[PDB]
Amino acid sequence: RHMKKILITGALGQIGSELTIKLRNEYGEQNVIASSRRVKEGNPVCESGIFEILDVTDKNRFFEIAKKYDVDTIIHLASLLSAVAESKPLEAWNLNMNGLINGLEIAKELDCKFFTPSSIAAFGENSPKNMTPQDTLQRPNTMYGVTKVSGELLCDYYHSKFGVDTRGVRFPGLISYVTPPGGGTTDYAVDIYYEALKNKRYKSYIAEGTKMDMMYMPDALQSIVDLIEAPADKLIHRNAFNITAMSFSPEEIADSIKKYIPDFVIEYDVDPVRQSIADSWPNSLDSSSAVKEWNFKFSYDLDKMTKDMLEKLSEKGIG
Amino acid sequence: RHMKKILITGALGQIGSELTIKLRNEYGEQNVIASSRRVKEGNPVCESGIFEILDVTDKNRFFEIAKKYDVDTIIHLASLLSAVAESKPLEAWNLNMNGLINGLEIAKELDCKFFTPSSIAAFGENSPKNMTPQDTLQRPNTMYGVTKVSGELLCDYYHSKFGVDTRGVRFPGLISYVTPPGGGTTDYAVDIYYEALKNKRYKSYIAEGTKMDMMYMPDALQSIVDLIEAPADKLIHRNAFNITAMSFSPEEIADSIKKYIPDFVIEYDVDPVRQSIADSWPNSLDSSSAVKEWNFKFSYDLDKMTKDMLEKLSEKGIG
Repeated sequence: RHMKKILITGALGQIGSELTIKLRNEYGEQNVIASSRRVKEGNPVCESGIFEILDVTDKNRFFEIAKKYDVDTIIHLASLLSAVAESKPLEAWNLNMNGLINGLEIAKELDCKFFTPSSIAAFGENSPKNMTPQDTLQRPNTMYGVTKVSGELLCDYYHSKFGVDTRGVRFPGLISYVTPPGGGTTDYAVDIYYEALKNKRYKSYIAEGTKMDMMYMPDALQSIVDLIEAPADKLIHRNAFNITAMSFSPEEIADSIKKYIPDFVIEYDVDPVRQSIADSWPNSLDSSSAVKEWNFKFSYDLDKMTKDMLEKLSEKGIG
Repeated sequence: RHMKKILITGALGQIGSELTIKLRNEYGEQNVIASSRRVKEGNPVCESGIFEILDVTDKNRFFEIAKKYDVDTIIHLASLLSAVAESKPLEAWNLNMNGLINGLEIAKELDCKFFTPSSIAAFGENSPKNMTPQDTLQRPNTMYGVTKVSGELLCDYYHSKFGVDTRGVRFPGLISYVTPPGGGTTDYAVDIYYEALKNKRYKSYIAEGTKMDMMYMPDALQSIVDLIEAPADKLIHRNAFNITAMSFSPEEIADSIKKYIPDFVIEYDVDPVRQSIADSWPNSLDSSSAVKEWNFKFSYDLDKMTKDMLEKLSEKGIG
């Protein structure tokens, strides 16, 4: 029921960067195998513990690395996300789907726990926009979204048909202090804290009053563990559970920011392509199934986050 | 609006066999190219006009044949279906998904019309059981179903994002005098007419009051043409349309047969495997977006079909 030996694919992405460190501290530097397509100069991960080059689209090599460390858990983060997927759609289909089916076939063969993250991106324009149910209409118009729905279906098939322990969460916008603003769809809520301690002024690429689910990275990382290790028998859903901690418009963060940096200002430009995608997406999701089935918890509201972000961005040296 | 030159993948399928023979008569033996992985001598398709051997998963050969006959319409029937798909789910994923992305990328390059059939098997337990809407939940437990939902999403992405003319329908169970029965889930509704004319006992593998959507082959084929040629501007949905002619249960065909062969009798010894898949499917769909958007219609009720089937199977001579 608990993880001993863990393989993370996509370990140098936003989530992997901070997850591999957490699980190292909690499960042992020698029991967490971080893996990626390519090294990144001075990522913390790469210079501290066990690390293995892995292209998840090679079943053979993926299987080699599972067997080499006798893993009981695979946290399959490898994928192309929103921005990159739209530009490179066939590359996103190949990585996101051949990577996944490879991992599932490995987990089928080895009796692994298999965690795949999904996204708000797995919801369409007609998906209900307010307390979006767990089970509902999933017709997204992005290639990333299509891969996440295709994957939810496939991960549930490996459980229903072969008994593989597959599970996952639909992450909203994540906010972290370790990973720098990457001009992605939801990254407005990270860059705002940078431009607050750096100038006293932020230029939003996202229209005022536009509401979105968000979660602070520590909340999200705990989701992954709480769910991987949850008792099997109370799981009605598996791939994947809505989770959320907050919804907010750019103007609501500002008000949380200014409660600690009173001179703070919010201008509004409007990238119409990212607004488009934010408008695709629900305003708020219903975590109930998550709460009922494995006791999804969380610690940071918009205030608690805002305080901790401005501490952790000063310690790192921005002001 | 009109099909000039037509490539048909999977042309020796159930749909394939009778569709090529129909589009030959209608559009000319020299404007329809039948294609399949493997030949059969038995097939009427193979001794009547143009036939290319084609493995749809080879993008290069698929492109070669498309270009060779300057084709404006591709009808992508190539796929593994519900039963075979459960035996070898990986072959099914490769053929149904790499086949289809290949055809979509071709259609993107050659500005073609891309018609791809879905089915009822694209619907779950969660899926409303009576008058299932066009836009509902799609969480199938079959590999075939996972392929048909991944498929619809992909086909719509190719239209929303690159303006490819992608369109399809969700086929109920289909009945035919041409393509022999046995194997598939809904085939009881063909085999029965064979045993009705041999002796006058059918033993069914489906339990006494299980409603299922069904359709007589000619309604189905006419559906494909009507939808391919329909005008684009009143299409709100594309991939793929709910369509149906009739819901019914062993009970009700039996009694329809007795109007013509009164002596008839139905024993019952159910297959768990298949019965499940039926119970996992809607009892009746809602055709009402088809009708509004491209004037869908059928013309065989349960009785009109039972007449036609019984003539046609005794012409081929059976008793």
